[PDB]
Amino acid sequence: DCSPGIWQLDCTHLEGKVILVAVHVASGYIEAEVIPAETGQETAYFLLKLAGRWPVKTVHTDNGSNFTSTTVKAACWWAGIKQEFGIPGVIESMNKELKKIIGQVRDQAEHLKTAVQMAVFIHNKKRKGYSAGERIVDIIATDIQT
Amino acid sequence: DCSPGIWQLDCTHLEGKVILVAVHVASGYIEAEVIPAETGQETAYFLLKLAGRWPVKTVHTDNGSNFTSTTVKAACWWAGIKQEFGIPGVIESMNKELKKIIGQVRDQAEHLKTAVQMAVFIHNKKRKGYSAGERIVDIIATDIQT
Ligand SMILES: Cc1nc2ccccc2c(-c2ccc3c4c(ccnc24)CCO3)c1[C@H](OC(C)(C)C)C(=O)O
Ligand SMILES: Cc1nc2ccccc2c(-c2ccc3c4c(ccnc24)CCO3)c1[C@H](OC(C)(C)C)C(=O)O
Repeated sequence: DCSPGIWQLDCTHLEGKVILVAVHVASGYIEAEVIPAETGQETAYFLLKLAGRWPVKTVHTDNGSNFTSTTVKAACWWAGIKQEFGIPGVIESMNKELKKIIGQVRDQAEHLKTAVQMAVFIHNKKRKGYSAGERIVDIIATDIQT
Repeated sequence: DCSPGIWQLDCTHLEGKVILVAVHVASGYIEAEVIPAETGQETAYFLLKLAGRWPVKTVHTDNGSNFTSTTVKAACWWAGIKQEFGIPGVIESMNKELKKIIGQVRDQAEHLKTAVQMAVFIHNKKRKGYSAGERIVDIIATDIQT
């Protein structure tokens, strides 16, 4: 999607832990956190953080049941977020890409969470020809003036 | 400072917990996390996250001993961050402002960390006449083209 307020949120499992990954659909920019286990409360907390940093309008997921909890609904209500009911998705390979980079760097760090943030850094800085990190700020900045 | 790669990191204490606050000096934009206690490892981890998201060149603090740990030095080395040896600071009132907003919203949430992220959201979205959230993306976007 071209729309700059659209994010996708999904969890992946690795080493008995959970990685919550948010992808800015228009740019391919990622933010991630390692959490103990998938819970509504953790998703809610993550969304509050994301919304305070970026202009989040709509969120999508590959697992709709992710957003059924009261806590998630509360966070979306307060921050003014809707569920995205478009996207009938390059975000699959985006997540597998991340899991690849994590694999490449994993032995360099003790903790998974360290490897994850290393992988997010690599992903967001990598040039394509701008990086995801540059594309997100450009898209959002532009949209402010539009 | 006008320089867009400059951040200030400090911890504040509230309810027996620690709030790590990063301020983008040029814009006044904030990111924050609640941690159990001040440790080098938590500061290091926080820096890795910050660096993966923004083009962080130099970091300053009001407590220099914050950055003596091996873990912090490792994170700064890997992410290519230097200590800022300028700034001989509106960032004091910036932190007290945040603690004020937290006070205003605190009773609305069970957890301190929820109130903190609520306060970060409010701070970053508030118009001055742009918000901190808009100023950071503008400053960074502009600097990409310069
Ligand atoms: C524990 C809880 N339990 C809950 C139980 C039911 C519904 C919401 C929560 C909420 C809640 C969720 C999202 C919000 C809230 C806000 C104010 C108060 N509570 C919440 C504004 C920002 O978004 C919460 C909050 O905790 C988490 C964010 C970790 C889930 C809270 O600290 O009150
Ligand atoms: C536990 C530790 N213990 C340490 C002890 C001494 C020095 C560094 C650490 C480091 C370390 C710190 C920063 C880094 C690292 C990198 C690779 C490997 N280790 C680290 C690249 C990114 O920045 C770390 C890392 O853990 C924290 C980030 C929670 C401190 C790690 O998981 O290896």
